[PDB]
Amino acid sequence: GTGVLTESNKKFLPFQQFGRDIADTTDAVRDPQTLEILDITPCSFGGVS
Amino acid sequence: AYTNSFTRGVYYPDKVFRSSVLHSTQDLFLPFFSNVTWFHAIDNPVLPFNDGVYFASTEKSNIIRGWIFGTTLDSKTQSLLIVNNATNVVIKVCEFQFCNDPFLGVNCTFEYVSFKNLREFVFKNIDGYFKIYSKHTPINLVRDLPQGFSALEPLVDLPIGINITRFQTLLALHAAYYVGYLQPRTFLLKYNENGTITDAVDCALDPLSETKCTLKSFTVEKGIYQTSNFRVQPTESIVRFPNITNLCPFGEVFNATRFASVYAWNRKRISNCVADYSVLYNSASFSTFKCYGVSPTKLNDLCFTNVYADSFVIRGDEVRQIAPGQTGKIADYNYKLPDDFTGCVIAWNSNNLDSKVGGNYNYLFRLFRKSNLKPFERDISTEIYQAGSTPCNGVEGFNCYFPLQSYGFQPTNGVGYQPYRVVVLSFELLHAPATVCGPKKSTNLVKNKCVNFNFNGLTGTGVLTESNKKFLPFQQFGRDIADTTDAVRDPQTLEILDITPCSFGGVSVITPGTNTSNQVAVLYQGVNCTEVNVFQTRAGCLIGAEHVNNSYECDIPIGAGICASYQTSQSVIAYTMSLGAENSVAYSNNSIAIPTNFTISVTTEILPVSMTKTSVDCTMYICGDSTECSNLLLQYGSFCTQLNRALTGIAVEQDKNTQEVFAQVKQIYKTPPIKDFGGFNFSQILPDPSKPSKRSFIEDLLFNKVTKFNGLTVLPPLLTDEMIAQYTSALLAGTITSGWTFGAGAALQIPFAMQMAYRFNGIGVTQNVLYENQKLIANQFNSAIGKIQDSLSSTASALGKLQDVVNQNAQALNTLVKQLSSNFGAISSVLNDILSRLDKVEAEVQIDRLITGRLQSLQTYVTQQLIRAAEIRASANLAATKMSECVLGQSKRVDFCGKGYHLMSFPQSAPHGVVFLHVTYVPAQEKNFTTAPAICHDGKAHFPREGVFVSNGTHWFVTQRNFYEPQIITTDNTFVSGNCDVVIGIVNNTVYDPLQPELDS
Amino acid sequence: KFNGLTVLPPLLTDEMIAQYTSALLAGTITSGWTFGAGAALQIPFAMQMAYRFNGIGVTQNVLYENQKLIANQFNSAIGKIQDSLSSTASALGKLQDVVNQNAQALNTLVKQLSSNFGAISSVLNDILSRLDKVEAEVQIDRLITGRLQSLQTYVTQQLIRAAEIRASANLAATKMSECVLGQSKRVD
Amino acid sequence: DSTECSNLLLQYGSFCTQLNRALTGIAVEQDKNTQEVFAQVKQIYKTPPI
Amino acid sequence: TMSLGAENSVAYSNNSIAIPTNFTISVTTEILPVSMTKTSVDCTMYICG
Ligand SMILES: *[C@@H]1O[C@H](CO)[C@@H](O)[C@H](O)[C@H]1NC(C)=O
Ligand SMILES: *[C@@H]1O[C@H](CO)[C@@H](O)[C@H](O)[C@H]1NC(C)=O
Ligand SMILES: *[C@@H]1O[C@H](CO)[C@@H](O)[C@H](O)[C@H]1NC(C)=O
Ligand SMILES: *[C@@H]1O[C@H](CO)[C@@H](O)[C@H](O)[C@H]1NC(C)=O
Ligand SMILES: *[C@@H]1O[C@H](CO)[C@@H](O)[C@H](O)[C@H]1NC(C)=O
Ligand SMILES: *[C@@H]1O[C@H](CO)[C@@H](O)[C@H](O)[C@H]1NC(C)=O
Ligand SMILES: *[C@@H]1O[C@H](CO)[C@@H](O)[C@H](O)[C@H]1NC(C)=O
Ligand SMILES: *[C@@H]1O[C@H](CO)[C@@H](O)[C@H](O)[C@H]1NC(C)=O
Ligand SMILES: *[C@@H]1O[C@H](CO)[C@@H](O)[C@H](O)[C@H]1NC(C)=O
Ligand SMILES: *[C@@H]1O[C@H](CO)[C@@H](O)[C@H](O)[C@H]1NC(C)=O
Repeated sequence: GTGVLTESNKKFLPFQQFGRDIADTTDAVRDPQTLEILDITPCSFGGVS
Repeated sequence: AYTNSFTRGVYYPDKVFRSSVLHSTQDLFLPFFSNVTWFHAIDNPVLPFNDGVYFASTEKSNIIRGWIFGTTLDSKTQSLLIVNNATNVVIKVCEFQFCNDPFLGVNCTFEYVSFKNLREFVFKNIDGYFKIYSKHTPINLVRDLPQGFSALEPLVDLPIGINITRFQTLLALHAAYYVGYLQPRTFLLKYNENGTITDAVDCALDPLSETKCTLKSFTVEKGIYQTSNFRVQPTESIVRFPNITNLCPFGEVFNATRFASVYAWNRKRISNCVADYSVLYNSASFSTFKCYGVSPTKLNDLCFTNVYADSFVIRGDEVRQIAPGQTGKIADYNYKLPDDFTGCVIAWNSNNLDSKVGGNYNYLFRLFRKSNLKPFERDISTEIYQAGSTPCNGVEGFNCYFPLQSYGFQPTNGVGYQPYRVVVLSFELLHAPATVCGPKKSTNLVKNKCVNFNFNGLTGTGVLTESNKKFLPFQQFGRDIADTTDAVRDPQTLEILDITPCSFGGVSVITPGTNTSNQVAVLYQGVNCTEVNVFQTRAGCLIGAEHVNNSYECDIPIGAGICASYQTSQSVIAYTMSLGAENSVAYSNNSIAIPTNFTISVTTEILPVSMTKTSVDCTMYICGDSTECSNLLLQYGSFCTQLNRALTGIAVEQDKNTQEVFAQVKQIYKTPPIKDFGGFNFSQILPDPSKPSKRSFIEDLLFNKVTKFNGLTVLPPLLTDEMIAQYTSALLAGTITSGWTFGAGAALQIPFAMQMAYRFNGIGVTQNVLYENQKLIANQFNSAIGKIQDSLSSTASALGKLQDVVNQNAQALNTLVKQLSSNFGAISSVLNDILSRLDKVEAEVQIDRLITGRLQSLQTYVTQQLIRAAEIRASANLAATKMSECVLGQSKRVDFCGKGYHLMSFPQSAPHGVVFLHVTYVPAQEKNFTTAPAICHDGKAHFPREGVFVSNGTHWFVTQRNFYEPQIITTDNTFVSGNCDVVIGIVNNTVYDPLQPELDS
Repeated sequence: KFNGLTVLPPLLTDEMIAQYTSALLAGTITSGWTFGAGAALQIPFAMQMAYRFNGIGVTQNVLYENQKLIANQFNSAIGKIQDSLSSTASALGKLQDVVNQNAQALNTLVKQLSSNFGAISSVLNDILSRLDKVEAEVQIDRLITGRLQSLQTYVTQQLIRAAEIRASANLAATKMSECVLGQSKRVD
Repeated sequence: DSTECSNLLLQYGSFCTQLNRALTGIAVEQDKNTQEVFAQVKQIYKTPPI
Repeated sequence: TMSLGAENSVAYSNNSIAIPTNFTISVTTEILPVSMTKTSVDCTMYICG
């Protein structure tokens, strides 16, 4: 993927690997080595009008 | 013993955090309010497990310590055993037998290690993954499971492969426990702010739970909600064919030794006999059975009028030509299948039968002809063929040949030059009756009941019925306008049947809103009750409602004049709807009613105007930054540039819709420091300084009650919500301080009490009826504004049309977004997943299924958004016409500017729309009076200039049509015409003369 | 109408529609425009018509003076409606057109179940009863793609037609409000 | 009324449910059309004996 | 940042009115499209050429 990775506050339960927004899209993730809980803010974009 | 499961035993379906959201899935879920079997710390029987188990024990001191699982628990196959001690979990798989009915004391192919308290678990195996979910809580009721909801968290998830349909629990020996069973069910899950499940819905419990799941919601509003179609099942299945005498000649066709050439093929007939085609298609006698448009298993399901064994020898290389679409010397000049051939061909190596030492030449093929033969044709001439210009004169040479050849079949040729036998099954498979059929002999014939059927190979499902549809002696089917089957005739008995269609209609749930009740009723649209409390109506069968002999006004509309509501001991009644009360109007040739007092209503109307602008960047949405899809999407030409053009034309017309509605005012007018408006309290509808945006107070109630990244972009409006509010402020400030004059020119100020008197003349109620009631009318307007504030504060359901439009657009996008998860027949629905799986041609096919699907989905979205934009534009042209005619004007168009005779409207901005406060006059104190079309005087007929003649019962007056101001009838509120004799229904008053009291002075 | 094409009844039965057209008509007759703007205020029918003469700038005495004539002209015109309806196909063009269009759209939707869309047969059961597994499912996916594209075409055509019938129902709701419940000043 | 086709049709997502929503929206709108045309009246007024 | 047109304090009071002494007979032009080129793309000859 491509986007703005960040640390995040979202309260992942100890078995949870990923997190999602309302419309079923990846929105937060876990680091596999360190178990850091991360946002995925989207890659910034738009029209060149 | 047995007791309730309640709403409990619910667990996290997948390892994905979600929050503040009502997610849903099919899974094994515990059916709400199913039984649980109850047990005591005394006994551990072996129990069923079904698809999955909800288990719990209640202890102060932990007596349950483990479980044993499998289909049988027999230790003949490996059985799973598990032990839990709250600090740890232990897992074992075994066949080496312990105690035969076990407890825990106070070929073993796998092992692993990690009343006061209710210790809860859910156990399931799916796809070989055995999963434990768990929870713990204090409880107060000793005897039964609790009634407050909780959700269960995973302890174990292992691909052990041991599937389960029984279990036995393990007691600690030298308290109680319970068991309920999961079922494959759709369910709804209330994930809270902290990613925790806090409530659930069992979609398959009851009609209200089917409604809750249809709406993906825990609250449900009062209404009728469609759910699945009631497809009435066929009760039985029918087979009919003619019967027949012989058994098929397959030994004489296939075990007999003889065979022939392909230019001069042989034939034998399969007819007049029962068959089993597996005697051919499972036979060891053959090397191959080529079926085209057919699988050979079907030959015993089919039935045939005849089959012909069109049979010949060719060499093993040339068998390739015996297929549809092929050409070459056998298919060209000897024997041919049709290029649309549906049926089969038997082939085998016949070197064991047809070869001879020195090479056999007695089986032959044609080498040349002027043109190819037709399918199934034969041709036997032997004269020398010519293609060279120098003639052949009875001998071979350069481009001169004898027209037949043969292969020289030695018993030791290479396989391509060995003989092969071929039998083409030339079918006579028809709508005509069979003379050959498999094991499927006839059933009985079933009537006036919906059934599956087969007659001679015509098949379907329906209600077979006897009918007067008399076929001519050769006719065998009957059909209607659209070529649907309508009648048939039986093959054994020549009797006539009508195939009446089987039964279906949408099961629809009638409910009061969940906060008032959970009692419910169920419509079956048009279905007959004999196929389904139960009750019948013209719109179909109606379960669970109370049929009422009275008739209320409608509430939830059911269909064909039936409505339903929640009323008394309370019940969901259903009734023949009163279309209101049957008011027999107190009419006669002299009866009038003239109203003696009014009210002023302030009926709120709401209009959508500008749905949320979007652009969907057609490449980013369809392709997800793929280079591969960025290329493939070019194949479709200017497809994306026209979808992006369509959405841009929609988006520009939203700015246009908002400009056409709100920007009808050429200056931002603003209201004065002093609010000297003669009683009308606008401080609720005019701007509020006490906010970051200068909305009015009522606009701020409106803005409270009305409620992204996948290449979708929600582009801003051109006018900000504060600019839209500056326009509704300018509109409203003009509307208050200048009346209608600001639409037709420069705003001309006028005092609002005087504007309201203009608004009275525009309803034909003379404007003294305002001012001579001015404070009362101001209090009716102010009180109606109070009712509006109270309504909008209490009744979030009041702004139906805008919240509907916001929900339509949010549902349209939730469709377009969740369609990104749909496969459309691709390997995956995620495109960077496709491209991290796949490469080159292999990717490009699957990417093109997603391009086709996402393009069709984006086109469907764009097409419905174009039609919806045409609806919103009709509503915005309507709202721009209510802005021109009701705000910038006063409309004479009946019921255009709200019910009653409209006085004026105020725009209030609202999210993606507008609100009009239609102030209207409504008469409210009716009375009976005597009337006449005209009044006689000096033998002259008189008619009123404005209004109607009236009498209380003894004295004669005239009044405006809409308010009883009885005035003495005079030569200046009347006009003469002609004389009394012509005038059917005239009456004999005297009209007064306003010069007479001056003549008499 | 029988391949899952369920026709659903109107909420109001034809009898209830007749009770509403009767209420509208009995209101109109006995009370005029008043029943739209309140409760029905009764007024004699000759007088309810003298209101209607003022709403076209004809001074209302012209009605009461020509009352018997105007009644016979209305009755004779009602007889001509009966005779027009007792003869002429082009009397009710628009409704027999709408019934025929809905029936044509449905007959198209049903005969499209007889169209191949490039599949080996149009009868779904033929594929299911001669092809096994993935090859059958590919031919079925051609039939789904074609029937789904034809159902999308039907529903799209019915959305565009519902926008036309809604433009006509909004026109008839407007003619009910302005012509029956009122008297429209709007030319033609 | 068949199993294989019904499960292949799922792959297309909310086409079916938005087609049933479109036809339901058309169908409810035909009652709304009929209600907004004819039900412009609160009481079933009815005529005199004479 | 855009103008919405000139801001104006309307000269309001319970006794203030404005009346126009003169007019302009604005011959406004409104253009409404009514038809379009009557295409009939024969699907047969277009799709199969
Ligand atoms: C449910 O409990 C009742 C006793 O209340 C019992 O008769 C019935 O057989 C039980 N059914 C199931 C499926 O557990
Ligand atoms: C639970 O079992 C483990 C061994 O699997 C043991 O180490 C642990 O001490 C036990 N805990 C208790 C409370 O007995
Ligand atoms: C142990 O299990 C295997 C199958 O995993 C089976 O073949 C074998 O017969 C079993 N051992 C005995 C002693 O039967
Ligand atoms: C959510 O977690 C916070 C602490 O992070 C806690 O204060 C709050 O009470 C929790 N709310 C719920 C509903 O779980
Ligand atoms: C065969 O069909 C005839 C009618 O065509 C019927 O009379 C006869 O009983 C049938 N025989 C059997 C065994 O079904
Ligand atoms: C639901 O009922 C409670 C009282 O039982 C009430 O406080 C609440 O306002 C109601 N809400 C709705 C939407 O009916
Ligand atoms: C339902 O079927 C019965 C016969 O089974 C019939 O008498 C009844 O008329 C049917 N219902 C309707 C609404 O016609
Ligand atoms: C309706 O009421 C009458 C008596 O008032 C009774 O004869 C009739 O059977 C009732 N019908 C139903 C369906 O309740
Ligand atoms: C009007 O008079 C008639 C006289 O028969 C009576 O039936 C009716 O109830 C009266 N209506 C009112 C509103 O007074
Ligand atoms: C008015 O109607 C009554 C009967 O309802 C009748 O007696 C009377 O003659 C009628 N008026 C005229 C002018 O004929």
